[PDB]
Amino acid sequence: KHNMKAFLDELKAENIKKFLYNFTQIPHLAGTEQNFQLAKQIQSQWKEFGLDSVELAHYDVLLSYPNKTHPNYISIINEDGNEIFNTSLFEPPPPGYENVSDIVPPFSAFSPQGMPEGDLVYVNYARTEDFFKLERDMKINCSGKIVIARYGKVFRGNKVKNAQLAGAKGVILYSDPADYFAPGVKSYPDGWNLPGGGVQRGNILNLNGAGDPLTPGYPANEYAYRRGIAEAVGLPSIPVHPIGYYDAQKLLEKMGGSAPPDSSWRGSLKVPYNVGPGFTGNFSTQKVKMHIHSTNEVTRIYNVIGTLRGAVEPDRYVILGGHRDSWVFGGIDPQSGAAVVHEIVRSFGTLKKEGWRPRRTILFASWDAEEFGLLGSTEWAEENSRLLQERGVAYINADSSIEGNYTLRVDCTPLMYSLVHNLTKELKSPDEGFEGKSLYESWTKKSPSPEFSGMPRISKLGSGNDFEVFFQRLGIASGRARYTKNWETNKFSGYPLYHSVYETYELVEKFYDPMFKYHLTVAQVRGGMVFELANSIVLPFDCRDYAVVLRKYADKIYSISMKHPQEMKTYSVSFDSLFSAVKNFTEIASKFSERLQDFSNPIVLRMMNDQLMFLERAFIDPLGLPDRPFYRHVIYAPSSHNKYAGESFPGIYDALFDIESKVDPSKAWGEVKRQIYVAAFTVQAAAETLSEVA
Amino acid sequence: KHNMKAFLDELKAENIKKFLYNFTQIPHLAGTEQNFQLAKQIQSQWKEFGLDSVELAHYDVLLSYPNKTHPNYISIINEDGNEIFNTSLFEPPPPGYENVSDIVPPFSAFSPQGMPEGDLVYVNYARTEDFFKLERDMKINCSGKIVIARYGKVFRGNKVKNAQLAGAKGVILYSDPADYFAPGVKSYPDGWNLPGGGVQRGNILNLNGAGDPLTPGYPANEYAYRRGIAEAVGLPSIPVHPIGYYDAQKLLEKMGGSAPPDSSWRGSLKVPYNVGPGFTGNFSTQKVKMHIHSTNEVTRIYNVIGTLRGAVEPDRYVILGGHRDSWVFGGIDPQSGAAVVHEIVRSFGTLKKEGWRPRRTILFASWDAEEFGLLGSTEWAEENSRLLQERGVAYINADSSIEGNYTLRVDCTPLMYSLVHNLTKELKSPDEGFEGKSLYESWTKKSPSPEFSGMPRISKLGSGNDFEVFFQRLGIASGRARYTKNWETNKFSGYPLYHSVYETYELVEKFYDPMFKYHLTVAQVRGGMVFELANSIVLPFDCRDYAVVLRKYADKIYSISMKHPQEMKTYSVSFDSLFSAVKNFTEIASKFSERLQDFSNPIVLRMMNDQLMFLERAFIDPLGLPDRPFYRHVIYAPSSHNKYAGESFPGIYDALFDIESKVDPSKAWGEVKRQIYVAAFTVQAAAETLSEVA
Ligand SMILES: *[C@@H]1O[C@H](CO)[C@@H](O[C@@H]2O[C@H](CO)[C@@H](O[C@@H]3O[C@H](CO)[C@@H](O)[C@H](O[C@H]4O[C@H](CO)[C@@H](O)[C@H](O)[C@@H]4O)[C@@H]3O)[C@H](O)[C@H]2NC(C)=O)[C@H](O)[C@H]1NC(C)=O
Ligand SMILES: *[C@@H]1O[C@H](CO)[C@@H](O[C@@H]2O[C@H](CO)[C@@H](O[C@@H]3O[C@H](CO)[C@@H](O)[C@H](O[C@H]4O[C@H](CO)[C@@H](O)[C@H](O)[C@@H]4O)[C@@H]3O)[C@H](O)[C@H]2NC(C)=O)[C@H](O)[C@H]1NC(C)=O
Ligand SMILES: O=C(O)CC[C@H](NC(=O)N[C@@H](CCCC(=O)Nc1ccc(F)nc1)C(=O)O)C(=O)O
Ligand SMILES: O=C(O)CC[C@H](NC(=O)N[C@@H](CCCC(=O)Nc1ccc(F)nc1)C(=O)O)C(=O)O
Ligand SMILES: *[C@@H]1O[C@H](CO)[C@@H](O[C@@H]2O[C@H](CO)[C@@H](O)[C@H](O)[C@H]2NC(C)=O)[C@H](O)[C@H]1NC(C)=O
Ligand SMILES: *[C@@H]1O[C@H](CO)[C@@H](O[C@@H]2O[C@H](CO)[C@@H](O)[C@H](O)[C@H]2NC(C)=O)[C@H](O)[C@H]1NC(C)=O
Ligand SMILES: *[C@@H]1O[C@H](CO)[C@@H](O[C@@H]2O[C@H](CO)[C@@H](O)[C@H](O)[C@H]2NC(C)=O)[C@H](O)[C@H]1NC(C)=O
Ligand SMILES: *[C@@H]1O[C@H](CO)[C@@H](O[C@@H]2O[C@H](CO)[C@@H](O)[C@H](O)[C@H]2NC(C)=O)[C@H](O)[C@H]1NC(C)=O
Ligand SMILES: *[C@@H]1O[C@H](CO)[C@@H](O)[C@H](O)[C@H]1NC(C)=O
Ligand SMILES: *[C@@H]1O[C@H](CO)[C@@H](O)[C@H](O)[C@H]1NC(C)=O
Ligand SMILES: *[C@@H]1O[C@H](CO)[C@@H](O)[C@H](O)[C@H]1NC(C)=O
Ligand SMILES: *[C@@H]1O[C@H](CO)[C@@H](O)[C@H](O)[C@H]1NC(C)=O
Ligand SMILES: *[C@@H]1O[C@H](CO)[C@@H](O)[C@H](O)[C@H]1NC(C)=O
Ligand SMILES: *[C@@H]1O[C@H](CO)[C@@H](O)[C@H](O)[C@H]1NC(C)=O
Ligand SMILES: *[C@@H]1O[C@H](CO)[C@@H](O)[C@H](O)[C@H]1NC(C)=O
Ligand SMILES: *[C@@H]1O[C@H](CO)[C@@H](O)[C@H](O)[C@H]1NC(C)=O
Ligand SMILES: [Ca+2]
Ligand SMILES: [Ca+2]
Ligand SMILES: [Cl-]
Ligand SMILES: [Cl-]
Ligand SMILES: [Cl-]
Ligand SMILES: [Cl-]
Ligand SMILES: [Zn+2]
Ligand SMILES: [Zn+2]
Ligand SMILES: [Zn+2]
Ligand SMILES: [Zn+2]
Repeated sequence: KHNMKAFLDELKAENIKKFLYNFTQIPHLAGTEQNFQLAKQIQSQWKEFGLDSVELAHYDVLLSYPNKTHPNYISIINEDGNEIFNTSLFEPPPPGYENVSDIVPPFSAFSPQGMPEGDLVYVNYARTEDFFKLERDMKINCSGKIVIARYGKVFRGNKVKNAQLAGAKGVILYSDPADYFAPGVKSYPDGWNLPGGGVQRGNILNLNGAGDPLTPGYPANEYAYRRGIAEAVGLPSIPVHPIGYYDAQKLLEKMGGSAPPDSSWRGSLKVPYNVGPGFTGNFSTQKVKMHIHSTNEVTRIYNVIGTLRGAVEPDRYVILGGHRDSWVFGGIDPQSGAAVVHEIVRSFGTLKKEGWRPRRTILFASWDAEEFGLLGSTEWAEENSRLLQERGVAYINADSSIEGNYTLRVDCTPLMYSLVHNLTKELKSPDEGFEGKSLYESWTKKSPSPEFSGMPRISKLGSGNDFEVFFQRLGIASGRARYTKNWETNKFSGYPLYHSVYETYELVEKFYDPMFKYHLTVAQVRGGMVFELANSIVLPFDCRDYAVVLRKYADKIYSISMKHPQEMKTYSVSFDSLFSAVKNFTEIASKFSERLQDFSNPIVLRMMNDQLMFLERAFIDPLGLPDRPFYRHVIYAPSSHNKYAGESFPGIYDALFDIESKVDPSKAWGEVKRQIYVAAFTVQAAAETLSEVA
Repeated sequence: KHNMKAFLDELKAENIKKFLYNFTQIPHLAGTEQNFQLAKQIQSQWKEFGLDSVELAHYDVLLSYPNKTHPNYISIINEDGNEIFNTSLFEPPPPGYENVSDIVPPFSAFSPQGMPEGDLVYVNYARTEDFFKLERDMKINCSGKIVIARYGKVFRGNKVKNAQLAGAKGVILYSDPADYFAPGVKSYPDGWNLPGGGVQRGNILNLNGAGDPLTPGYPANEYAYRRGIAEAVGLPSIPVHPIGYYDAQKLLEKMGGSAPPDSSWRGSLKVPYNVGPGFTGNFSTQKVKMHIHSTNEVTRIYNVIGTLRGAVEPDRYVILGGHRDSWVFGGIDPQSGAAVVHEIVRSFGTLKKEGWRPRRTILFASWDAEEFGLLGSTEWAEENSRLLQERGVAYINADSSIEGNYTLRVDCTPLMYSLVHNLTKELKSPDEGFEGKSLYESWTKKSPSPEFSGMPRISKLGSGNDFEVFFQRLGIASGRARYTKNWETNKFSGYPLYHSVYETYELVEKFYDPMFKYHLTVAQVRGGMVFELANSIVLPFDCRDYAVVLRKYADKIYSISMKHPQEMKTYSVSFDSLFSAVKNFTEIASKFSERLQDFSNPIVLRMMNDQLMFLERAFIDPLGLPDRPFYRHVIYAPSSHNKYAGESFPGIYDALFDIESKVDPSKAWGEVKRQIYVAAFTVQAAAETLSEVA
């Protein structure tokens, strides 16, 4: 039989291991020759594996690179302008790789050039509320200061935007051991911790879904018209640079001015964590100077696009996509995910060669330049937008397969909750102590739902990965899954060696997954979800699950508003229309489910499968959210304060945020009411797509 | 047999006549009780005629009305402030109607209130090029003047916008006999001409597709959030009022200052047509004073929505829509069209009762408040946007069935050209001298195509009617058809009695169509087009016709650019990408047509019917055109200078218009190139929706 079980059994741990080793011996930075060569290897192998067609799709996009002969660094300088302390020019390379060339040194992609000099202010994680504490309560003015902030909690791009709007003239980012050094474990290469010389790379853009900074709305093809740099989307206006904790201790240990406001501002180094501004009396005439000479450059990138044509609905598309570009070797991010995708293509190709074909079309993607702002996925989607919105069933992401070895993590649309519950009950737990049990049972036990006893936690989608264009711009049902840690020690960050030269094959094979059994389980989850979406006669979405979370999100946003009872009275602020819409959605979804259970007729089928496919699409507003025209989904957007986190009823949440500080309350409460109207209307209009059609 | 011929034969001239008489005995102004009563009569009769369901859909929208106890008028005033001349307060009512109440007096809907006094400037038709002549060549400054302009050539809304941007402080509109009095024919009631006391009503908004001024993007339902008047879309900022030619002769005959620049500025009255400013020496101290006291008011409106459910594809919608609201009796506009729709519902209902059903769903609409800015259609479409864009096959408009008795007029998407050719070859000509010939033969003979010998003229869609939201916002294939005049005498205007109290049942029965045979022919064209769209197994669109007009539009816009050869060299302006895209569209459409001819398989069918339905949809850009976000179609928008006329490649046309006057040529030619890119990309993306799907 050619069924899901044949698909699942053909997947092997040992194949994933081999592919990961093959993908991680040299660096594969976006825009470099070595990343083009790997694209040409993936294309050739997906053809040999059996896919019907495999194409490169190339774009010319804005990327960012250090100057090889004029290196980036930071200094303490004295009254004479002598540089008495210099940060490192490179991470000490790991054992056996000390001769690999073309390792890009640590830098903040898209930093402007500059050499600003000034006094230091310490701003904790540089979150919105850190800057509120500094300015409103401690009365400390960051204007014309250089700010130093610790990585963690929120996306680094939001930190840079916050610092810019507080008047900073530069930003220094560092990895504190409190957030990237787990108690009791050793530093690479003898453990999975971050050493004092290790540094986190990453881009610092605020794109809000735009894609290539020069071509918002349209693909960066051969004849494209480009904005000038001055009108580019999302570039920072002050220089920025990342450092490790040995270097950071040298910048922090002389800090003066005010004491830290409380123990949530203190990391683990042996320094007071004074906020500043500037250094204590003996050193008060010394200063910090940045030297940044990175350049922005239009550079060609290459996506790989494989097609397995459907036997019955070739015009319905189920997409499995993840990126291939890495900061250096990409041992976890992204090659642990790309090796899993490779094995998934190989198993579907095995079945194809014995004569099987899925019911719907499957598209397989190896995205480029994800690390520089989700550019390869966003440009391809802009090119193919009309095809994706009338034919796109679902999108399953496939970046890192592990960030821990404790239990499963799923983030997805409510439409996939029931699918994920049923598949995981059918899979074996790889966990010690759960031999012979289901993945559902071990996951449910280690990560209980906050709401329903006997069910596992499934989170909302945020952003900071390649599903953003599919879900929050086009409104295609999306999900992601990987193995994760128990969020007990460093509960405010990813893994210690994230975006560092120490992220290697050896990191994974020695410390995360020596038997490759967590990788195999994640391949069965991603692959199994794609198999069902592409082969089930009725699409495996349950509209009633959307009805339940919409009631939760409405209770939550009403609760935030009800902290302001006097203003809700004065400006006649009512949530009645939103609760009415959610009630109608609940009742219409219930009746739709009954009909879906009673019906030999392929039109009624294809009509009802189209109602399921177009339900995620119904939550899209073609006018977008305020000042973020590429965030079009009215239920879910990335938090305005943290691109990694999801926010529910984002238009209303943002109208209410910090509303007590607004100068014209009548105007601000007017905009709350406008956002209530838009949300109620949109929920009611989505419910009506599930009514009988005529 | 239940086929198109049974449908067509059940239609009767005598039924249309009866319905027109029934719809035109009292006034049916939007927002009034009498228009609600007629909606309740239409709903009840469409039910009795057999439709499966018939509903009212109501909205609360901004309308505009004169003050009953404080009438609008204009004066000449002397140095003392004595009013020595007053314009009429009402049109002399026609024979037999001199006791009908509730006839709204002539007014410009949505005029602000005011009593400005000043000197007159005469501005011909108030077109863009009239104001260019005045300011650039004659050096006449309209700032702080009252302008008087003759109706004709362009939509009155564009005249008001042009006058406002030239600094006018009020606008007077009049009907000149040169444009509304046909040589050799008598004045109502002894002929179809406009008398000296007759006046054209109409709105003067610049909505650019928004719908209700207070609720752009969203339906004006019970809980809607409304903008304040100051942020409303499209309201004029200076007072405006319409007058007849007896009153106009009194305002024009004393005009002084410069002579008219040439004979295209002179109408037919016995006056010099001096441009001004102000009156000649004896009267040079007299002035013109307006008195305007109309008020804007949120008022309830009612659409009627009838449904005939499809037997095989109930989730595919073919819409027949026209408005019901009138300025006074609506003898031509709109009831000659609404009576035709009534008879069409009755014939489809006859077939339904003998047990027939169309293959696809048919939706029948009686729109409200079209006369106040296409408000009823636009609000319903905003409410139902998600349903219309995934399920909408086509939209057939149905306002006035006649504006003459000479030959047929069709304006439609290229996708319907072949459909219209084949149907008209099957219908009988009602024209004298063509007895026993086809409608195709008589139409082709009286209105030859400018391009192809042996074919009739079919025009592009413009705007100023209820198809605007369906076609230029949502991208649903649209068309319209009616009987028209030979454009020999008044070739720059509709019919003489347009929007006047003289537009009566008697106007039609005595002078336009005494046997109702032109009405019956227009019912067979509209009805026949709806029958085919709803019942043909393969949708009756030919993608190759789009390929041919796209080459025409590209040649045309290139020709406009090539008037500036030196700038095209200096800024590297190339149309190569657009011509490339059009070539690809031609070749892909040709191969698609072959496949559509070779294929027992309903999926391949439904896949190919969806490619045909979504092809018009592919021309939509979700970012809209510059500053006109509700004009989203990249091939067709309403002219920026005249809402009635269509423009092709509108983004490029507007970037090029008057470009030699722009101060920064580099920036202006940069925007031309951006628009070339958007058009090329969009044409290529539309072609690719017709490629094989996988
Ligand atoms: C959820 O689903 C229900 C459908 O079961 C839907 O109920 C609708 O509520 C609206 C109110 O928004 C009702 O609208 C009324 O329609 C009648 C005519 O049938 C009108 O007469 C009413 O207007 C008068 O009353 C108003 C209320 O005080 C006055 O302020 C106004 O000036 C008028 O005098 C009113 O427009 C509608 O009838 C029901 N539909 C039903 C019961 O079928 C509800 O709206 C849905 N929720 C959302 C968010 O859409
Ligand atoms: C109409 O249809 C045709 C398809 O039949 C389509 O042709 C495509 O044209 C583009 C040019 O826009 C070609 O793109 C090239 O791709 C190759 C790789 O296959 C690249 O090496 C090329 O880049 C180099 O050359 C450029 C040109 O001078 C340099 O400026 C550049 O820096 C690079 O060195 C280039 O990107 C593409 O191959 C064809 N596709 C084919 C033939 O299949 C055409 O684009 C369509 N028209 C529109 C408007 O879409
Ligand atoms: O430009 C972008 O949108 C993201 C590019 C890139 N994307 C990623 O690296 N994404 C990783 C992020 C993993 C690390 C992480 O989850 N950190 C984290 C920290 C705090 C918090 F609240 N949430 C997540 C992923 O999705 O697996 C980046 O974040 O620099
Ligand atoms: O608000 C709007 O968009 C239009 C509302 C209303 N619509 C109409 O009356 N439409 C008529 C217009 C018929 C008269 C006409 O065609 N005049 C005309 C004059 C000059 C020119 F170039 N084109 C058309 C129709 O489409 O049958 C109006 O124009 O005031
Ligand atoms: C990763 O695997 C690929 C595929 O096996 C290797 O590329 C092949 O190398 C052999 C020997 O040089 C050649 O015969 C083929 O032409 C290559 N095939 C391709 C590119 O598809 C590649 O060398 C391996 N890389 C590492 C680092 O082990
Ligand atoms: C997940 O599994 C459950 C339990 O088998 C499925 O729900 C059943 O579906 C069948 C067939 O439609 C019904 O007749 C049963 O009554 C359902 N049981 C229920 C709702 O408790 C559910 O549909 C599956 N979800 C998917 C495939 O998305
Ligand atoms: C137009 O036709 C309608 C329908 O025949 C007339 O309305 C009907 O009038 C009769 C007699 O008063 C009543 O019995 C019905 O209740 C009405 N039906 C409706 C409203 O559906 C209407 O009076 C005619 N109008 C004119 C001006 O002749
Ligand atoms: C309009 O009528 C023409 C002529 O009958 C149709 O074109 C023919 O269609 C048949 C059936 O598909 C083909 O086998 C013929 O070869 C076609 N003749 C041609 C193209 O000259 C045309 O399809 C009709 N248009 C419609 C229905 O939209
Ligand atoms: C890199 O740095 C040197 C200065 O030491 C400079 O001359 C060269 O132009 C730079 N390269 C760039 C900006 O790409
Ligand atoms: C830091 O680097 C600069 C430039 O290369 C140099 O002048 C200075 O001596 C260095 N300082 C130290 C302490 O190494
Ligand atoms: C912060 O500093 C600058 C002056 O250098 C000033 O423009 C800004 O208003 C200051 N804000 C304060 C002191 O709150
Ligand atoms: C792997 O699992 C063990 C068992 O709890 C744990 O102690 C170890 O820290 C895990 N490795 C990583 C990298 O989390
Ligand atoms: C109509 O006009 C009179 C003035 O003569 C005024 O009192 C009344 O308020 C007006 N009605 C309005 C503005 O609706
Ligand atoms: C015009 O109307 C005003 C106000 O009703 C009046 O004072 C004046 O006498 C009128 N003029 C003429 C010539 O009728
Ligand atoms: C038109 O008149 C006003 C002065 O009353 C002035 O502001 C404007 O610039 C003038 N334009 C001319 C004279 O060209
Ligand atoms: C009706 O047709 C006749 C025949 O040419 C024409 O002379 C007459 O003017 C027409 N009526 C109208 C209203 O155009
Ligand atoms: Ca782009
Ligand atoms: Ca609206
Ligand atoms: Cl992922
Ligand atoms: Cl992190
Ligand atoms: Cl019409
Ligand atoms: Cl007109
Ligand atoms: Zn990644
Ligand atoms: Zn990453
Ligand atoms: Zn009309
Ligand atoms: Zn009209």
